[PDB]
Amino acid sequence: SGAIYVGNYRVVNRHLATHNDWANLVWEDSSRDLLVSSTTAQGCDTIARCDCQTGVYYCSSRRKHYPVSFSKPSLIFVEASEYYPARYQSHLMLAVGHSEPGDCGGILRCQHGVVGIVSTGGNGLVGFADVRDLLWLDE
Ligand SMILES: CSc1ccc(N2CCCC2=O)cc1NC(=O)N1CCC[C@H](C(N)=O)C1
Ligand SMILES: [Zn+2]
Repeated sequence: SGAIYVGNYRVVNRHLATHNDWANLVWEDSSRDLLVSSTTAQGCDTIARCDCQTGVYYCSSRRKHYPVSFSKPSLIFVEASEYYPARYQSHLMLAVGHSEPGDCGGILRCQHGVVGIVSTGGNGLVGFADVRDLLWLDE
């Protein structure tokens, strides 16, 4: 679990969005596993606007933060799950690191701000949905 709170927006994994997220929907994209909903309170987070490929992510299954080197956002094949059929997920960044399904929503940050959230994983892999291209989150 986990979300980004920026301005009057809440960014979550689309597969974990709540009834309230869908009732306050701003934008969603199944191909990215992202959903953004509106909030009444002002958020606590800053979004990075950069090309960093190193950062730190929070891993809830270890209660710890880990440093990572990650690939640039790209189209990556993701096997079928209870949430989605087998498909290519876009704007995904992979890295070597521990993750389990419940880790989705953990934030990845670089020195500039929030880069993205945990969205996929594998045997010693962790994948993050990028949010740096969503310029409208800042306005
Ligand atoms: C952090 S998610 C994760 C982490 C570890 C694993 N494991 C750990 C060992 C074997 C294995 O595959 C499996 C996942 N699940 C996973 O990637 N998905 C399920 C939720 C929806 C995701 C999507 N964006 O399509 C895909
Ligand atoms: Zn950065």
